[PDB]
Amino acid sequence: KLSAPLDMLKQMNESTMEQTKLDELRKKMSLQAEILNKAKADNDMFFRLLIELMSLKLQGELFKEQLSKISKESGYDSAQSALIQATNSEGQSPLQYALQKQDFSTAKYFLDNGAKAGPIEKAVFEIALDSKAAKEFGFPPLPPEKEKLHPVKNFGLVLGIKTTSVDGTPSQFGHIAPTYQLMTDSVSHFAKSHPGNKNFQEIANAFQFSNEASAFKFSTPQRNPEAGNDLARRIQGGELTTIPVSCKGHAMGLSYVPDGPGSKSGYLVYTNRGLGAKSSEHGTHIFRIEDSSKITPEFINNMTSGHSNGASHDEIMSQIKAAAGNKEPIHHIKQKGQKNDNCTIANSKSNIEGILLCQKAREVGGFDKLTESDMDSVKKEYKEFTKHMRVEKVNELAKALKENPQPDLNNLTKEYLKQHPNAPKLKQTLE
Repeated sequence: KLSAPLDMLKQMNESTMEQTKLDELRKKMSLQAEILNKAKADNDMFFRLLIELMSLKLQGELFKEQLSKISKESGYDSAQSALIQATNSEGQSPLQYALQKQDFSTAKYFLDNGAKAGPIEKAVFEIALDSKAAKEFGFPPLPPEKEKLHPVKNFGLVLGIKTTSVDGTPSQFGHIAPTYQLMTDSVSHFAKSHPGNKNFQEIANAFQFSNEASAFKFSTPQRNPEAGNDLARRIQGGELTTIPVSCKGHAMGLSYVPDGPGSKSGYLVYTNRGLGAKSSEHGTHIFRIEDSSKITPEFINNMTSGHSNGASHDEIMSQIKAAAGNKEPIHHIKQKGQKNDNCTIANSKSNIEGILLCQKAREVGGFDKLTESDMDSVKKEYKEFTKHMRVEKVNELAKALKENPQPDLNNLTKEYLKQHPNAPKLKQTLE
C-alpha cells in the first residue's frame, strides 16, 4: 500500500521493451498459439469481459484467477498471452487501456501477469502520471525535464511521422502544455505572415488568450477557477474563444465562434478524430448556440481539467451537449481518424477548419445559406494554414538536421521520406 507507487514504477521499467522486440514477442506467441490450435482469439470478447472484471475492483489473487478464466474463454492460452497480444478496437493494449483510464491498481496487476510496456504504454503512463488520480495513488509530480517537447514529438506530431527516438520516446503522445504552446505559436506565426487574413488574426487572439489564461503545466491547468471565469467572460462579450478540452488520457478540440461583439448567439465547434468517437463521427461537429450563457465558468473549468480531474469521455461529452442546449449539431466536417495518439495537435488543428467554416457561415448569414463556393473557399483557407505548418516544420527539420548531422536523421529519413511520397523535399548531406 505504501510500497505500491515505487514498486509499480520499477515494474514499468523492468517490463520496458522496444517496439520491434515487443512485436517479435507478439509474433512468437501467435506462433505458439497455433501449436495448441485451440479457439482462435476473440479480442472484442476479451475486452468486454476485461472491462467487466475491472469494475468488480477485486484484489490481486482473485484478479489473476479471473484474468486467467476470461483469457481462456477468449481463445488465449494464458493471461500472459492475452495481455501481450490483445488490442481493442481503438488499438489499445490492456496495459495501455488501464493507464488511459487512470486505473493504476489494474495496471499493476497487468504488470504482475506479464504485460509489457512498449513506448506507447510508457508515454500513456507519463500522461497518466500528471493527474489527481496519480497523486492520490502515491506517485510524485513528474520530473521537470519532461517539460520540453522532445524533437521526435515536435516534428512527428506536426508532419505525421510515426517513429520512436533512440531513448524510447514515441513521436505520438503529448502533454497539453507544450503542444498547445506550439499550436498557438504556429497560428500567431501564420497570422503574422498573412496580416490581412482577418480570420486568422482573430484565431490567433483566441489561441494566445487561452494559452495564457489556462496556464497549463504538463497536462494540468494551473490557474484553476479563474481561467474559466476569464474564458466565459470573453464569450459573454462576444469574442472567438478556444477552450482546451480533455478527458482521461485524451485531448479534444473546442471553440466558440460569436455572431459578433456583444452578441449572445453563435457557434460551438467540437472536434474529436480519435479515442471516444465512433468512426462515422470522426472530425468536427458544429452546434448552433442561441444563448451562449450555458457556457459557464464551471463548464469551461471542467473542460480544461478533464484529464487532470479524471473525467471520462462520456462525462465531458454530456456537458458539451448540455452547454449546446441538448440540440443535435447542424454540421459535421468529416476528418481523418487518428489512433494511438491523444490528439494534442490533431484535434486542436482540425478544430480550426470548423472555425473558418463558422466565420464563413457567420459572414454569409447562416449555415443554411452557405454555397459550395464557400466550402471550397473554407477548405482552401484551411489547407493554406496547414501547408504553412508543414513547410515551416520541414524547413525547421532540414536546418536542424544540419546544426547536428547525427534521431533527427531518422526523423527525416523515416516516414517523411518513407510514408509521405506525396509532397520539393530537402536533402541530408553526409559529413
